Amino acid sequence: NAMASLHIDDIPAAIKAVKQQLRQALPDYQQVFQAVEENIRQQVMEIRRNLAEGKNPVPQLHADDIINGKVTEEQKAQIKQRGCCAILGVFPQEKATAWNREIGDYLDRNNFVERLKNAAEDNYFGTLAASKPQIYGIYWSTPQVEARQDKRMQAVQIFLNNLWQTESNGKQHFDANRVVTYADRTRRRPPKSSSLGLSPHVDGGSIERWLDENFRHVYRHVFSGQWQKYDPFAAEGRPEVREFPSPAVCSMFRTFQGWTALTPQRTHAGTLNVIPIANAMAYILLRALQDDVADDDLCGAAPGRALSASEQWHPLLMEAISPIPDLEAGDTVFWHCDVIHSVENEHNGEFDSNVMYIAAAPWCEKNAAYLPRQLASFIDGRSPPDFAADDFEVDFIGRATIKNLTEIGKQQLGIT
Amino acid sequence: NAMASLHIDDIPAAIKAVKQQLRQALPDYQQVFQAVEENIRQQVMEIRRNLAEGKNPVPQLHADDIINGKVTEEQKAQIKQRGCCAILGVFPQEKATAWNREIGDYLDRNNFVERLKNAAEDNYFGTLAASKPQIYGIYWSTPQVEARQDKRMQAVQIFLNNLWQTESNGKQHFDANRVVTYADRTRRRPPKSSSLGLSPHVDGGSIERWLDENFRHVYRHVFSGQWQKYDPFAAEGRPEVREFPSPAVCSMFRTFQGWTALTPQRTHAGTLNVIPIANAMAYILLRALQDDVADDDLCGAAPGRALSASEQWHPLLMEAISPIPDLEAGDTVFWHCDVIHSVENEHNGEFDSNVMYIAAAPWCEKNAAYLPRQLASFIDGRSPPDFAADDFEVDFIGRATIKNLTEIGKQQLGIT
Repeated sequence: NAMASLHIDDIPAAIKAVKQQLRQALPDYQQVFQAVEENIRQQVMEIRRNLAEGKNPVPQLHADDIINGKVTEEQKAQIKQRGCCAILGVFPQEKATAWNREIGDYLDRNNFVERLKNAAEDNYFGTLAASKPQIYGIYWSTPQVEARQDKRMQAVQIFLNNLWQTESNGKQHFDANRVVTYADRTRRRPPKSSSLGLSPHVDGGSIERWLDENFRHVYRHVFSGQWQKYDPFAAEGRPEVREFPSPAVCSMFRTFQGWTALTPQRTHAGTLNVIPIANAMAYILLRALQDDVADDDLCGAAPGRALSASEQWHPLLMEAISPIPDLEAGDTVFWHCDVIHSVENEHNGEFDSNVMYIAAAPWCEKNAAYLPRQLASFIDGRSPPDFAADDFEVDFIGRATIKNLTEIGKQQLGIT
Repeated sequence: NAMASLHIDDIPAAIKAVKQQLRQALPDYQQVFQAVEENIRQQVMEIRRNLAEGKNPVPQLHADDIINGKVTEEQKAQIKQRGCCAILGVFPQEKATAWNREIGDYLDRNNFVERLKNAAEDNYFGTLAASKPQIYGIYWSTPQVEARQDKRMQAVQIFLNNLWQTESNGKQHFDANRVVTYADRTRRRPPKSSSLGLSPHVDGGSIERWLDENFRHVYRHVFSGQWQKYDPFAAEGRPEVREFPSPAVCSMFRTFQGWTALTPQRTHAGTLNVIPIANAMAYILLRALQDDVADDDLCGAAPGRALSASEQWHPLLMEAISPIPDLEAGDTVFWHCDVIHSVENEHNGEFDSNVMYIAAAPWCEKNAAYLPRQLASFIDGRSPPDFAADDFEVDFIGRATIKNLTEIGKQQLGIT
């Protein structure tokens, strides 16, 4: 709400006032930063050493091993330190491959490209926002609806949500054993194509991480100097954070963002890059408080945009950028909501690199509040409320409906 | 319009695409920047030398000398190089001093402070946005209305607008001999108070100066490399520039922003700082294209905010920051719409430092289009449409009306 009432042109003054308060509460902000920096440097060295050894620094598990409860305590600790995980064989390869063809048909038959070109204005900006598109405002294809409700996928999301410390001061901040569905888009990157994608960033808020008292509570051990107590997997306070209202706001708390692979994923073939450092955010928060940063500036952090990590202000973090592991169709990869990530710039592969966005979102009040309005958009075939009201699929042939839904899918979408 | 249709979360991709195009059109962007840099360095050295000699680098003229047409060609050239001018004795000191008392009474009697506190939410942000205020959402006091329509002030604005090259390719881009009124606020800075004010900045657009083809036309000689042909006082294209819709947008083209002093102004007493380099913008535009700037970044330029010049990206420009000359009540100071400026941080003076915002806005179609809707707000006592709809003075005792207006004031406000 406080964020909801702050004008976009009052932000620089907001930042100036709040930065003074944080430097005053944490007078040794420099020494704390240097201590945090050393902890980060040690994670970076280890990641670079993994890469140099030919090991991918992103942890990998088999869905079967999750389902059968064979994941060891050391593996869970590794995932929590790296803040990410690739999970293989969630779906059979045959199914995912068919899913890929089906989404393609779905787009082909309903003339998506032609519709996108029409929905764009004659601006330079509009027009190849509407040609060679890579992210598709497509939400209700049967493969998306089937993928979200699958039992294996549910077990994997429950596993991941249980990595969090969900209980604090007598209160359950979310139910890790209960999954709700967050409908999202699908991406299809052609070989040899350029990238529109954002540079290394984190979704879920930018300036607000400093300006909002609720975000600052999530990060209380960072701003008080007790950085060793900061825990990225502590749930407390995260479903309560306030964001500047914008198209970048997600209505749901997601513990992990996720990709489900519809095609093989390879390095240098349009795959995902991450910085696998779960507590990188502490470095970023503290970085913006140093003396070499202007008073009304937070290292470029800006309204209505994902928080960016740059070579300019965070060259240490950039040293730890890594491609995700190779994936086959039916594999997945997940990353903590605070993990820095980025689509790689170039795709020199032979075929389209295609994925569905499918996150892990646990049951909680915040997330429960979004379900009814999301359900309405599903019922209508409209774009969900967190997205541009393109509403492409209202009249699409073969759009998925309530009748494609299992009982799991029904409960995850808030149909009782 | 193109700017009007660009989403706030599509900007980083917009910047990435446009920066590639500009570096490709200007492949020697580095060498051009270094040549521009040298030209700037020479203006900075001269300004610092002025300051070291105890001369203020902001040109000064007497209103009488303007009115009697005694300003020399060298003085006009100096104003055009420095991009600013202090103009003394526009109003008699006695009048301006009374004006100051009258605005004070006007605020006192109508309980402005108490009203502001009520119009603010119970946020940390809201509350001393509403106490110890420095900028007052006050538009229609009789001193403001009288000051805007004064004959001496009109002559001074016509003088300044005639400094511009108003004619190009058969077309008059604005009528320098015809003034229209732009109603604005009033500022009152108490001694020993902190500053909310923005760091060194330029109003009238930020990212759009690179992203909008119309802005890029104003700056065509910069982006083509022919920087020596760039002329800050060329009118062509400026009334056609497109801005990202925000509370920072001014509906009128102003050739100069301006302050009218209601109290004495002194250095270290809450006065104005400027960087008196009219073509500083060329350095700023080119700076953002260098190899040390990230692909989707324009040295911090951001939507809905004045363009900032920083120690971080423009330390050369910061070396040339200067206080405006000392002013008495009734004096004025004006600066080119592209001139970097900034309220000084500290006020160690003995009394309130108070000014009225009164710009120079020439007649042209763009400006003529705003007059009717501005007139409506004047008629109602509402906040003008470019400002927050506070509407404080609707029921204020002593608000100015159409009956306070001379025939000049009537014509400047679009009453035939």
